Amino acid sequence: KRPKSNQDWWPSKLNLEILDQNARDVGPVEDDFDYAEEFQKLDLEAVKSDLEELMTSSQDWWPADYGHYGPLFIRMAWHSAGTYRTADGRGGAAGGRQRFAPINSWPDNANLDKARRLLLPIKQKYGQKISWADLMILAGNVAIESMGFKTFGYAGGREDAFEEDKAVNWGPEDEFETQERFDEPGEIQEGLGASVMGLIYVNPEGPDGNPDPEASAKNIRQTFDRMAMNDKETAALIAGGHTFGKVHGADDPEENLGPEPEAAPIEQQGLGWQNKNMITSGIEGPWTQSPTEWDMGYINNLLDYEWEPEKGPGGAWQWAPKSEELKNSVPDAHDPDEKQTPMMLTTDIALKRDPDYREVMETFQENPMEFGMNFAKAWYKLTHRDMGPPERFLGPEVPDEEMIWQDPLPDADYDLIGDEEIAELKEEILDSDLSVSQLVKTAWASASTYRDSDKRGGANGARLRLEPQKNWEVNEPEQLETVLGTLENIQTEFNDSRSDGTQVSLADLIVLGGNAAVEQAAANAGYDVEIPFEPGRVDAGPEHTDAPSFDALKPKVDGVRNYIQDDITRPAEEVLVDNADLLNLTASELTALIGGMRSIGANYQDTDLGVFTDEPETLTNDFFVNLLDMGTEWEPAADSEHRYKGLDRDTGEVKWEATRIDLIFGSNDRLRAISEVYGSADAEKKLVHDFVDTWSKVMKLDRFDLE
Amino acid sequence: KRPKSNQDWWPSKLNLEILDQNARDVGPVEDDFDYAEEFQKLDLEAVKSDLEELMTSSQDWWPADYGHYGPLFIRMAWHSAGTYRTADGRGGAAGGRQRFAPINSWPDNANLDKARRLLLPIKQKYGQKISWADLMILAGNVAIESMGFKTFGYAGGREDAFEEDKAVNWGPEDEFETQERFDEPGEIQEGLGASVMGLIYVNPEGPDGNPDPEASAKNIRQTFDRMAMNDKETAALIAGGHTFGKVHGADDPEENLGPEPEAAPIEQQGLGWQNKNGNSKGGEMITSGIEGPWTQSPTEWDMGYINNLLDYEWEPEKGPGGAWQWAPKSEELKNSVPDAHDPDEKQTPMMLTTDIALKRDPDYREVMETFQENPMEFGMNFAKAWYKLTHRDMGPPERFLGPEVPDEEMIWQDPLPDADYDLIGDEEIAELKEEILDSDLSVSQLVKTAWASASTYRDSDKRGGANGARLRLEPQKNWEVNEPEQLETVLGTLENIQTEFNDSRSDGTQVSLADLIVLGGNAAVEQAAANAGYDVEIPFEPGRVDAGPEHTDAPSFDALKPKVDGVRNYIQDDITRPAEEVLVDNADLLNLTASELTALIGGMRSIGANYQDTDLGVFTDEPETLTNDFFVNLLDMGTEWEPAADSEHRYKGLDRDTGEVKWEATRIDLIFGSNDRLRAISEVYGSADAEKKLVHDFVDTWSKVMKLDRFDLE
Ligand code: HEM
Ligand code: HEM
Ligand SMILES: [Cl-]
Ligand SMILES: [Cl-]
Ligand SMILES: [Cl-]
Ligand SMILES: [Cl-]
Ligand SMILES: [Cl-]
Ligand SMILES: [Cl-]
Ligand SMILES: [Cl-]
Ligand SMILES: [Cl-]
Ligand SMILES: [Cl-]
Ligand SMILES: [Cl-]
Ligand SMILES: [Cl-]
Ligand SMILES: [Cl-]
Ligand SMILES: [Cl-]
Ligand SMILES: [Cl-]
Ligand SMILES: [Cl-]
Ligand SMILES: [Cl-]
Repeated sequence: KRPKSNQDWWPSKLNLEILDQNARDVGPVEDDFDYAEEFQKLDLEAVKSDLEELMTSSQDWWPADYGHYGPLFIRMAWHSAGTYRTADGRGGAAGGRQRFAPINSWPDNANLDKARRLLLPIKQKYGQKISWADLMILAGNVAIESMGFKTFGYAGGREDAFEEDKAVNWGPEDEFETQERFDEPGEIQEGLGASVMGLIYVNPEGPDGNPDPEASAKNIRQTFDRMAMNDKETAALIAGGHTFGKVHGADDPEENLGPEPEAAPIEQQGLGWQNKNMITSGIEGPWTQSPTEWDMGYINNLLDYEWEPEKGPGGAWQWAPKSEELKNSVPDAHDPDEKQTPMMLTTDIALKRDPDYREVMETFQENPMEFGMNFAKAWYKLTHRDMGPPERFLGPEVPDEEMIWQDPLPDADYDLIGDEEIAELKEEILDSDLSVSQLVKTAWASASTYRDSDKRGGANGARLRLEPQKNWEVNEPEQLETVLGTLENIQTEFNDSRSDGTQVSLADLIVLGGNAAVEQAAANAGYDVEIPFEPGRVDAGPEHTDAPSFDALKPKVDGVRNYIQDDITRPAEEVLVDNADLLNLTASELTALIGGMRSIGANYQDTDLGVFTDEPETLTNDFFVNLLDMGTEWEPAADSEHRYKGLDRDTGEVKWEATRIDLIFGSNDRLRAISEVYGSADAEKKLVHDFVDTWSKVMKLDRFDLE
Repeated sequence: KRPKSNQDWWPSKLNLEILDQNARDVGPVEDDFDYAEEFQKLDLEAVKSDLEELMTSSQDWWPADYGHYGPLFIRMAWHSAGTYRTADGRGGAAGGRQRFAPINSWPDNANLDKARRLLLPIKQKYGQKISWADLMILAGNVAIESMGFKTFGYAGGREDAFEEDKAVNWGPEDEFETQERFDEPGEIQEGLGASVMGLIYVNPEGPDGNPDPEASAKNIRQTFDRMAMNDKETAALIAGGHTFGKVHGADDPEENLGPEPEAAPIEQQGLGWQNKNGNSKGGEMITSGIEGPWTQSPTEWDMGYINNLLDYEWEPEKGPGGAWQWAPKSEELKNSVPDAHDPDEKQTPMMLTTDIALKRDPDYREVMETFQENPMEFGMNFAKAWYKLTHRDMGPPERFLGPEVPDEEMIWQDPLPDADYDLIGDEEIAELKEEILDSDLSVSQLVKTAWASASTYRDSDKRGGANGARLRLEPQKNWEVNEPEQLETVLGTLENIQTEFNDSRSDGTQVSLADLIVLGGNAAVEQAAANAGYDVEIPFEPGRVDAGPEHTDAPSFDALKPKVDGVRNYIQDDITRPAEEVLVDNADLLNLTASELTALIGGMRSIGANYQDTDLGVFTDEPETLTNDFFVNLLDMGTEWEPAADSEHRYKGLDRDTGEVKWEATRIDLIFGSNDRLRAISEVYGSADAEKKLVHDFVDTWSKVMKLDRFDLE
């Protein structure tokens, strides 16, 4: 049958598999392959030309509605990007993961297996020059353009994944199309981007399957907010999207559709939902009179007529006009000698019955140009929000205008410091009254916000000094101000002492200071190490920063600083591993980082938690040696939720204090094996260098400008 | 809280994670680190000295029975190697995986967490010079040696793993210490080495917990047989092992022992089974739930076990741990053993149902009788069996390192003869390939034969491979999958070439059939690539030798016979699992990643090397021409697939429009267009710019498989 996994035997076993994913890139792509360079070779217009032809090239295994695949591709592209959550930046269209389980078999992605299959020929034709990820979004753009609407822009650069992202927790439910995440609409469990397991954002029929538009609006507003969209963007996206195509529900899905892709027979070759006798959502009908043309049909139909809920031919909730003025005003999608009546979903009526969405819809209807621009910009934002800063956007269709949601960075209008200035500045920093701990902590506070999921955060920009980061509890505002003030004076003095047009950013000084401190700690232990350093980081201002959007990067747990927000729901070590994944760390790198860090001591509020050493600020393997010493016995700290005491097994002496973050490295079976290596007699030099390599890696995660 | 795995949503989803494990090595060890070289720097004698010293250096957190940890360490080493299965060669001590879940938390490994912990100081002291895997076995040897019994030998070389082997299926049970693998004793589901989930071999109390000695012997015999041991070896091992130590069951473990390691509190730091009364209490120690020593002198090698077992009558009873155990019917042995911890107390010997089984079983009894009559014979058999037990998963002699490796090579090591001649050079290699290609052998024949030779290798216990050319010997020469008659013809032609090459040499150069089989396969592949317009040169290294029947334990190779073969699209009409699942299972033994397996099969189908020369999966109108036709045609939506009528494994590729039968295939071929991840790989190779990449990736995988057993070149 199949081996039983350890997680099956022990549900609470640390989920290290998410870090293992950072230890290797599955798939056949060569390590030295550069997608950006390959995409640069692509003739984008040629791909777009082929996509446009495909729009009206119906394939017999999935006949195009109205003879135009446009709407289907738009839904496909929207769903690809629609799984994004601002909480951890996971989900999204960047890896084209809609192609892998579980996403490929989610109920909401029914028949998109066919949409993706239609693009196979074009994918094969251009090969590595265009990823599935880039292609699916481009397909959506061409669909929109071919139907009479100009897009705001397009960027390539999304590298294809070859498996699912194991780190994404899609929710607590054990069944698709069920919800155990909200009791009241608009009160969805934190950290989730949808209101139902297996859906993109919300239930099209209404919350809990009840056709209550006002209530639906509350889940619509919250889920979209959790996907970085406000009221105008949300209304424009829904109305813009539903200006095209139709919903499919000729009959009930539960009884007429075969198994989803992952559960379908091998002969179906990746396809699923085989019709036993089109049925997709189970809801049936077009929103507008001309489903393949951009116009004001959706907004006018919604606002100018009265709608009432009913059960459609698929047994699902949908709305019909009270009058018969729109009766059979739409041509059937396939039967040339037949017609249909427009329909509205509960989620569409929501935009009309919610007072705030209604104001936006009224404004859009009165001025089509405003409706258009809002949709154009929101579609661009939707499909590029997980791609990171402007440097990563590739191709001839990238707009000249950089949007605030890209977390743009100013240009460094000055010459960068050379090897001589660098060494100079490093001594100047170590010459200041700043301690090794202050420098390391500050460099970490700056770089640690980066998350590889949507490429946001990092030391470039020195946003640590701006709102909201400068005031985050974890960053110890008052302590932080002291360090930045000192580094700022060093920057000022240096920039003034220059005459050759050279300047240094505060962003670089923070990282350089961190490097200098680590090299010092290593020196204190008898090791001579040179940490790679590359200048070029710039100082972003508040004008390059959407402050509220950065709250999403605020940590509840920080291993390096041994900070644990006394409010977390999951065990601290689980959040630690979750966070480590965003920094692209393997279990070994995480171990080396935390262990090495504890010998230096850079804890929040300067606690001694996990600092198992008699010589702080001295990079050694003391953390592991003392952690593994059986002469010490550990016990939970009295009246504490995360702290432990390390007592001498014999004399009873309280030798150390620690958190679960520290102790997991001596408890988890795999982490302990790594700890034993670093805690060995002739392994300190290795630990020092592995710590240095990981430190350097994190400091450079957001350096897309150097790629 | 944690993400739900795809396996949870779809229990039947292909387990590609076992191949992903081959795509990288977790842990902090550098890729260029060579353990063999590091182990050579080790002062083995120095380590053994510290081990012997540790034996009698009792730690208070886990007091040593009778003041000697020896017996505990023997059990530890025995259990480490005891998980081995001949079926797939998985399990065993080579990776020291007893340290990782699920094995580290099996009920049968209770308190071995304490045993391994005692070795930590020594492990840290020598660092990379000695692996946990080598150390645990060495600890067992030193324990035995320190207690009056010299060992047959010892070899280092076991590289530590940093995680469990995800490919090992330990059984159907969903609960430890429960069995759903056998109705009648001795009829255990094939493929499993134990009779109960979470146990090394069998239930110490007897089958299904019933104290039935005769029934127990049936499972003991079958489980040990599946671990490569016969009657004599089995009785020698059990009798030899139980000559030392005691069983612990001061009270019921079910209510007096804390959670196993994986479920234990973080402050336990890797340990588990916390005793309610305290692990410090030697007299309250609980492990199996069974209590008492086997002999009067638990820390001394002697005939105590065999004598107590045979010379007295034993009867069933419930011990203080609430488990079945046997006591002397008389009182001649009453309080004949000193208490393991109380200086002023005595204890009475006990026997397990499994021990009594050796006396009740007619055949086991005969062996035990002979052992009792010949103490020297008992020692001889136990010494060799202990050596075999602890080294059976290390592969051929070339891999055994250290000064304690016996000069004598054992048959179970699958020994190889030395090549008494100079190996062929660049010129000869070139001449031989042309000669082979000049013969009347086709590309398909050459490729098929080279695969039949190399594909038997399995990285689990490192048995098999093309070195030795055992393909030409029993039992492989007659394996159905190898098409005996067809094979004979190819080998005859290759042997004729070997003959003319060897006879034409004026120097001391000769070539082995083993090398010619691989050389011919390489030549055929290069030829197929050339037919496609690609000039490739496959890496080749001579040196393989031709092993004889004297170097081969024929019956033992039966375990390497495949039920499925992807390269040859062979599917035995008996398999229980879907063919693609066996395919992946087998790919893992060859250390392949999902991408390598895909390139291999896809590329292979353009060559066409199928069993019985069928056209299954051969999606190309130009066989023996290495291209990406397989992927291009498999992915073409113009083709629709369906199960073949009245067929157990065949499927038909029909023209969606005309209905014409374009191709025929098996699940081995179609899984690459069905599974979400494999399909992503197929799409890459099936693209207009990837044929060259496919060719080179195919070549790299072919070359990799051909060289898997070349330990002689390491
Ligand atoms: C409150 C959020 C929304 C809900 C609940 C929702 C839901 C639905 C449902 C149930 C269907 C029909 C699937 C089927 O039976 O074929 C559909 C289709 C469609 N959606 Fe939406 N949607 C939302 C937002 C969006 C957005 C943001 C866009 C893109 C800018 C878009 C685009 C489309 C298009 C073009 C179709 C037509 C597909 C076709 O003709 O095959 N939708 N939607
Ligand atoms: C049919 C197979 C066997 C069964 C069912 C079995 C069973 C058991 C049980 C239940 C225990 C006690 C665990 C405990 O409470 O502490 C134990 C221990 C022991 N076993 Fe066996 N065993 C088998 C074979 C073997 C072999 C093959 C060896 C090694 C050559 C070995 C050697 C030992 C030693 C040295 C001890 C004593 C550990 C100590 O003092 O702490 N056993 N066994
Ligand atoms: Cl299992
Ligand atoms: Cl792979
Ligand atoms: Cl590549
Ligand atoms: Cl994802
Ligand atoms: Cl909802
Ligand atoms: Cl619901
Ligand atoms: Cl209305
Ligand atoms: Cl940032
Ligand atoms: Cl600010
Ligand atoms: Cl702001
Ligand atoms: Cl963290
Ligand atoms: Cl790792
Ligand atoms: Cl999940
Ligand atoms: Cl190393
Ligand atoms: Cl294993
Ligand atoms: Cl196979």
